[PDB]
Amino acid sequence: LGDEHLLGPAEYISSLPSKGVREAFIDGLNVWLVLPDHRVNQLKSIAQTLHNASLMLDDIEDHSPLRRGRPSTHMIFGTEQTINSANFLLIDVMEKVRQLDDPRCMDIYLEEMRNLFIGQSFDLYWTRNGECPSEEQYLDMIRQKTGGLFRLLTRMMVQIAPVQQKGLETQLASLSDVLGEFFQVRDDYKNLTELDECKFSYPLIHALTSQPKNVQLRGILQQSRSAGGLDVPLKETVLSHLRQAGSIEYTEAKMGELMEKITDSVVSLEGET
Amino acid sequence: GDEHLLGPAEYISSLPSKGVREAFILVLPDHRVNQLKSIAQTLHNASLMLDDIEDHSPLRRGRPSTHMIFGTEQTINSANFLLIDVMEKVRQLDDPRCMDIYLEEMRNLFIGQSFDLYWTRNGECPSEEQYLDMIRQKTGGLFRLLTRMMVQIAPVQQKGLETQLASLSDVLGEFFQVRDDYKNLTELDECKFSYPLIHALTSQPKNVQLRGILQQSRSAGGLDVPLKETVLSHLRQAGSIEYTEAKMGELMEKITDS
Amino acid sequence: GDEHLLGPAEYISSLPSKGVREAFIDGLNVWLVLPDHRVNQLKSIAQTLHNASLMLDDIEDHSPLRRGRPSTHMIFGTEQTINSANFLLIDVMEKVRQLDDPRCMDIYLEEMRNLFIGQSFDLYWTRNGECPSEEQYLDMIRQKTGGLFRLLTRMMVQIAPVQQKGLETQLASLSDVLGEFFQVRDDYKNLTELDECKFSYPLIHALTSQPKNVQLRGILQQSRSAGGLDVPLKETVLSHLRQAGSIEYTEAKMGELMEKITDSVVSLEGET
Amino acid sequence: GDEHLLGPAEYISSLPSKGVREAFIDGLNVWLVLPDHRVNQLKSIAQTLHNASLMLDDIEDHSPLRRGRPSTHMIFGTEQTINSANFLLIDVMEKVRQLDDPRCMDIYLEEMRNLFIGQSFDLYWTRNGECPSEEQYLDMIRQKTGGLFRLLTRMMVQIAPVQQKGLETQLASLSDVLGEFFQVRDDYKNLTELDECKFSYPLIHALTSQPKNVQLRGILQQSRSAGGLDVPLKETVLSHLRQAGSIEYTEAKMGELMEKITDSVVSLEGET
Amino acid sequence: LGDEHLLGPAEYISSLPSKGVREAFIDGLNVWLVLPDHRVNQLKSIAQTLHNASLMLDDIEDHSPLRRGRPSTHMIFGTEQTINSANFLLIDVMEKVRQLDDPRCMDIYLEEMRNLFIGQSFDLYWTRNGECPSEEQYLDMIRQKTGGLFRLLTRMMVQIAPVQQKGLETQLASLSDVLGEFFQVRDDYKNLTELDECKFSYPLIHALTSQPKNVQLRGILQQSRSAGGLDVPLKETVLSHLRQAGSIEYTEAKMGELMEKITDSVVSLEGETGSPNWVVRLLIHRL
Amino acid sequence: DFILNSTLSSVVERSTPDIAGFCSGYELRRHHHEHLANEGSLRCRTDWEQFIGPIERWGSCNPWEGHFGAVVLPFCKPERLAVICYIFEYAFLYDNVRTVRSILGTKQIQSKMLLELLSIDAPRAEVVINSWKEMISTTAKKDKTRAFNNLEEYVDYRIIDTGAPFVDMLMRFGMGIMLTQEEQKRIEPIVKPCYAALGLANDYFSFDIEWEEFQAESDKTTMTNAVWLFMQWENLNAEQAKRRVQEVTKQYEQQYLRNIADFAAGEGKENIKLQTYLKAQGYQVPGNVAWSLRCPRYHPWLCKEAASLLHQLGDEHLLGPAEYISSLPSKGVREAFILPDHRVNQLKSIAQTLHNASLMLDDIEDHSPLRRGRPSTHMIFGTEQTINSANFLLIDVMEKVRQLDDPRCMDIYLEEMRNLFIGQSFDLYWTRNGECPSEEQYLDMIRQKTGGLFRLLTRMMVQIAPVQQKGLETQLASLSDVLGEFFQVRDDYKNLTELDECKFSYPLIHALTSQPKNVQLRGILQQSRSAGGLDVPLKETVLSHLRQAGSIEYTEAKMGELMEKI
Repeated sequence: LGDEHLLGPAEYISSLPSKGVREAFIDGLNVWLVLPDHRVNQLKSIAQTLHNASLMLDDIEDHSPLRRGRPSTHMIFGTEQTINSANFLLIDVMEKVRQLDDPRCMDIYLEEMRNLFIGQSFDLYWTRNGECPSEEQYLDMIRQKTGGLFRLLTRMMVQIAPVQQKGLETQLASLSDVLGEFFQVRDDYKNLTELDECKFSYPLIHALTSQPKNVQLRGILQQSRSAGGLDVPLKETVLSHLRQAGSIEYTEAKMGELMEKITDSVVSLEGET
Repeated sequence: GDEHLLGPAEYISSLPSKGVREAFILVLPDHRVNQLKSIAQTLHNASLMLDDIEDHSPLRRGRPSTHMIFGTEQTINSANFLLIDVMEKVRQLDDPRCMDIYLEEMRNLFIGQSFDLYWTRNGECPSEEQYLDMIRQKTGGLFRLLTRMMVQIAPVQQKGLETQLASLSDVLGEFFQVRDDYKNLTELDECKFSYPLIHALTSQPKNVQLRGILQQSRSAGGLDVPLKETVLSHLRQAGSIEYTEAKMGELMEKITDS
Repeated sequence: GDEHLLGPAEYISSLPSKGVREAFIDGLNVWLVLPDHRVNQLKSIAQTLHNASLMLDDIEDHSPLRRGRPSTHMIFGTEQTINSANFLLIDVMEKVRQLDDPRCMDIYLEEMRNLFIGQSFDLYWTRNGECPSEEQYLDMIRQKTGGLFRLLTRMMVQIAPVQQKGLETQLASLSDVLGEFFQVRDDYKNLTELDECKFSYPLIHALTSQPKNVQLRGILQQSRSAGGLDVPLKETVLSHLRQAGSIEYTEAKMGELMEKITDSVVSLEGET
Repeated sequence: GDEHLLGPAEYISSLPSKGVREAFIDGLNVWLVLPDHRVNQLKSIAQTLHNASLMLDDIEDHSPLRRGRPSTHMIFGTEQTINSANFLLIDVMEKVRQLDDPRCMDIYLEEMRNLFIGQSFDLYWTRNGECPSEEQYLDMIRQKTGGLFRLLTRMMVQIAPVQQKGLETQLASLSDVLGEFFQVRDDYKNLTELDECKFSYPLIHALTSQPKNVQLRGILQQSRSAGGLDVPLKETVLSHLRQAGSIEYTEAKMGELMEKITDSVVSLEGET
Repeated sequence: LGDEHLLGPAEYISSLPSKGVREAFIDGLNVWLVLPDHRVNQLKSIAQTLHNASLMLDDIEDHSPLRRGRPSTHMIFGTEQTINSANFLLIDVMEKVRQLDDPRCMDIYLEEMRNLFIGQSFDLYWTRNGECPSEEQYLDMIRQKTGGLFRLLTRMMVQIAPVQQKGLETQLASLSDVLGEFFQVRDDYKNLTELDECKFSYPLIHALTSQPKNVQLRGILQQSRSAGGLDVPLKETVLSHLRQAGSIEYTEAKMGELMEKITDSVVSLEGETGSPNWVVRLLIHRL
Repeated sequence: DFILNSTLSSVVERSTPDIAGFCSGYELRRHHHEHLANEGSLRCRTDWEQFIGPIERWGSCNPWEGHFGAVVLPFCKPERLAVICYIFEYAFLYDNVRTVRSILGTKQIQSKMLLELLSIDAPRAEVVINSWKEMISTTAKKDKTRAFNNLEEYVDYRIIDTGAPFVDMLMRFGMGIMLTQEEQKRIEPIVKPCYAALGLANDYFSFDIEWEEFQAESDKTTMTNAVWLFMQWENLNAEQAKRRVQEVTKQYEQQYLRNIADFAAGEGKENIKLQTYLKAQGYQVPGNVAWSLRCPRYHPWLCKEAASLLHQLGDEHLLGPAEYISSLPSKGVREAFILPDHRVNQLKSIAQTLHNASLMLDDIEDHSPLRRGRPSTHMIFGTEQTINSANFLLIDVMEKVRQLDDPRCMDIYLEEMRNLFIGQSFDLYWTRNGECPSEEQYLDMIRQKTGGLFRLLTRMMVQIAPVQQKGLETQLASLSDVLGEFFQVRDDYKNLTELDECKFSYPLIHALTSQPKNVQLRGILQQSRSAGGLDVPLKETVLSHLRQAGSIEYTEAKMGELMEKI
């Protein structure tokens, strides 16, 4: 009888350093959508809890000993305990969407969570069975796996917005989608420029698509799967193979286009309001 | 694209089962009964999918487990979505009070499971009271959930019988857990404590053989046959196979009382 | 001393055999009528090549047993077995030159090139977990498994006393069909009567007809992850094969290959 | 397609090398005065043999790195690397057969026999943990790493335009002495400035001069069993070797070998 | 078939750097007891043999690959040969005790080695089963394990010493026990401030007792137990958890109390015997 | 932090530069508080009297001029001077010099001085300690018997021997400086000439007392002053011999000043740390000659006048594996091998406990999870606790042996256990390091590892039993050896007809030796060694090879011959 073993993984990950992208996003959306401070704090708590649950889960499914320079939650509590505590945070958040005083807030939650789970399922399937997805297939997974939280927060925040502003929905959903795509392409580029778990990325797909006969890359990508992780000399070989096909420049062009889209969307949004 | 999310859920819902939860399920219309049976089935499937991973069980009902056909990560993802889908099913019941019942009962279930996992991993033997309180929530949580949800969608009249039925559900869950403890040795390997084992380790505070065998079981992944017979002999000598049947008889008497 | 080099080469010879290649050599000798010592030399070449192939294959599949008895790499280690298999090629080079024919060496070279190409494709498909198509699979097993029969028959036509030369393409076709038949036979036997992630003819149809069977694809990946499958999972695979018409599609291939073999044999009775 | 068969070969060719074989051929050329085209053919043969030898040695030594770059079997797997080495041996056939000499093949076969014998003895000594005698070790290095030099030497003298009557025994002796010196040099360089428990001249001298050094044998058995030596145990082995005086014995052997190298070179220069 | 493969592990551990604490202890007690140099050398040799056997046995049951910065015995001679050598070392010591020319020296040996094994048994039991002992139980265990050699040597010297000095049994035994406690608490402090095998310690017992709800520390200890070793990030977390509860200063308080007791015992013995030792006062200065 | 404070020193007003014909280029600075030097001096004499014995020769104390510390060290901190003058007195009274009392008192004064140094400044004291080791080591063990031939080689020895590094290293303590090894290896030859001056300076005024030495007593025939060396090359009378020494001392002395001047012109411009050192050392040369001109220690006869001015829990984890192995079913044959009834029962208990400990240890070095169909001891209690209990079982057997009252029962037990451990060590070496023993070597090992217990019991019972039988010792010992051999061969035979840890058996040795070229058997044995054990077909292959070698009949011939001897 107690909660000392349930809210231990939840509290450990909540005491770690963080960036605050998910909360600055709410703060930035609060400009066009005037909201009471209580509702903004509630949404911030919901976003933080969901992000913590996601971080807890995608560490066991990535065999990552460390997290922001400190050991992972499952490495201090256990895999089963971490899973049990992460499955409970979904129920806990379910009690907070009910405190937003709107029946429609649950439909948005139950739809966007389904979308996030579909995206993560596709990611997990491509990770387990080493099938390289196409560029279009990859870009729709991360529009749900990563941009799911942004859309979820946006749609519960134009709903509690005082009357008037409900038509300004599609543009913010597109903005959230572009943000989710950009925050994953940027992470892939950062991870490569500055693998071990054999996770496909936007630069790594172009190399495997443009060069159908690259037998070295397709073998170094399988040694990682078999052994469990690449050593530094093989990582340098992967980077050298990617620097030949021009995948990095392709990633930079994609990031530039994404940023142009973000600027255009923001400009239009201030143009209306 | 929903083939890699609903897969494990379909696979585990196709294996042969007992249907005790469905057997358990007040003048209710048939449609509501089917809805509650679907909720119970999906919750049981999610519980089994999760429990198989935390016990490294390669087989279930003789057939292969879900995490040996799809992996552990996909099974975990499917279990979380199964919780979401049970949540969706509860919404269609058209009763605002099923909300709090479902959330509180799930919270109790998760607390019980967390306590069980902590006891299993850290090798700390709980007392009889702590063990009998864990299984009243981990195993009796589903029956309590179904009973409380069934009472609310029943036409008036049956409103003062919630307490009696909840007590009955708790005793029934306790009986099922103690029964599955009994019919696991007289018919551990996954470092799981039980009522006979707790009795043996409490009545014998200086028995080093049993504790050493348990420690060997911990850092080996399980016991082989001869050590299992040694454990059985120790329990039979300490009189824990017989102390268990007294609990089984007493629990049945309370069931008759309630 | 030739004691650690010839060692693994004699253990694989001492083991009981099937003698299919020797019977095949005896089979094409009625048509080509060769002297006895040349036939013995050719049978020795076939035995050496088959033994080398078996020694190499047993290592590349982690097979602790062969014909009930232990494999060569469990009595002499992996490195010595590789060395002996490497030297058996050297020995076959000396054996071929005694046949007194410049063209025999070229034939031997081209056939071994084809065999190595086929084996390389098999290894690539096995390691990377990539499912070949039916056409690609039939092309691979035609070169890897029909390579020895093709080599033997092409050397037999050259060695055989002058005159008969037009019956070369017919015999090569017969050898290729027979090799494909043998491989499909072994595949069907293994499935009906995959622990090292080997793609089979029944399995390719199963994965091609159903582009959405996630259970079979997950069991195949579990095989790779654990380096083998346990018995209930093999039963699950067999059940999945017996529900997509993959065992009944193999028998049709078997019958067509038998009809082709019979037609090829018949056509060789009117050209005598 | 040959994209999976020639992969490891081209990968190991891409890696940087030294060019000892090419320089040795160029050095013999001034005495033999071969035409350019035959010289390039011999360099191709030597390079292919060396690449195949390194490809096999990396597998049979569990070496994850080569020249600070990933090994071939870490990019293509063990089985594909073995198959590529086999095809590399099969490929050198056609380059010897394009040298336009029937006698050039018997030499190839015989020196390959000697090379495989030497490698088999090395593998036997490594696997079973048996310490060979000084003469036994010196003979095995004379055939193993003195095999390519001797093979190239005999082929060059056979191709060489006329003369070359007495220049067969002297050149062969130069070849074995050079191979022996190279093996001793590599042992010394690796030792002073193993992981796979490989025997060497300093180590054999230490185990022979001290019939009762239990610590050295225990550390060697720990290396054999565990799988490798950490830095402190390597330092302990080095301290034992310096105490026993094996390093100076090895250096004296190097000086003695270089004396005969210089004598052979001055003698050959004088005769012509 | 003569020698070797038996004394080899015993000789390798003898050819190793050592501070020589027990030898200095014997030389400092000899001023109070006054023994011939021959018997002092015999006792010193007995001490080295017993200490070396203890080190050879304890390096096996810690999975320790190195000792003093050099490879251990079981990484050079194997576990079984090291066990055989350590077992023979007890029979070898029992030949030296018989050469001390006293029937009463065997009883002391056979009754002190029993206490040593009793303490080591509890140490091993706590280590294997991951059960935290109490502070009383941990201080009693180290008074029979690390204070066993000192007490054995002390009771042996006061039996061969020329008559008169027999009444000081109690004081020289209390000194041995407090010294044995101090040498283990100091080592325990040094390891933390300056748990790969998941061994309990005074700071760790204090942390696990004072905070009965710190689920993080117990989780990391169980992780160390399961994985057979803590990485550096986890050891930093353990060290941080031991500073949030004040275990480090509790260890200093215990050390100060122990040193006060040692100083008081030495001063009492000095007023009971005569001129100052100057030899126990110096090895006290080098803590 | 390197200021040469002159306020704690007091220069002596000279008139003639020659200090009695020496040091015609230096002054002399006297220390101010020259009563800690006296205080420290007599404090050392008091402790030497109390612990070691009586003093006859004077140390370092001049009433008229002053203590050696004052004259030679002018630049020491006032509170670190008493300690220094204690080490200075210790050196003199010890180098020239019941048994237990003195040897125990010399380890007592040495630790008082050590404590004083290590309780004033720890890091500067450690460098003093190592310097003392060099001076002591270079005296006793460095071939005193060997003589000298020339001046240069004698000068090199009479540097580290006499004072110089010691006195210099003590000065830094009074100053507070420290030196890095790299720069220590730099000033090595710039201070070398200075040491020469101090050493030869002593020689001038130590020659008179040096008369009553080897040339006063023929028992010693060697000598070590430069004056006596000048007796060997030029053989001049002491007057002119010393006159040679007067000016050469200047050469070694004046040269040291020459590099001092040379140093300043060059790097000397910015060397604030080191130029302080050089100035201080230059005072030690005038200080030595000044003190060693009137000192009582070098002119004894002034005794009285010199002195006069001065005054005016429980066993539940230990006996846990020991009772489990004593509860498994047994087929005990050692009990049958075994007088008064109680003595017999004591012997049975000893044999049982020894066999139980042997089994406990053997099951660990075989990695066998099973024993007699029941789980092994280390699978219920672990390896560590089983090893700990099998180590105290020997002590328990020991207490049993003494109760079997006989002084001779101890020696038999110890020697028998020594033989048992030797046999087991050979077994373990052969098992691990893949080495095939010979037949004789194997047969000798099984005679000690397996026949050891029978020999132990027999030799105890021939001692305990009432007189009567006399010659029944060799017969029974031989019978026990044959019995142990027979039991081992039986166990080897039964393990095959009705390996997994690479254990050499009697048939296997014959198989490997009779056929020196069989590679299959050796390869399978190496596979067992590497992988960990043998699978079933591999075991059938090994048994087949043994049958073709005919090594099973060779084993049965040994059983019949052994049984015949019994």
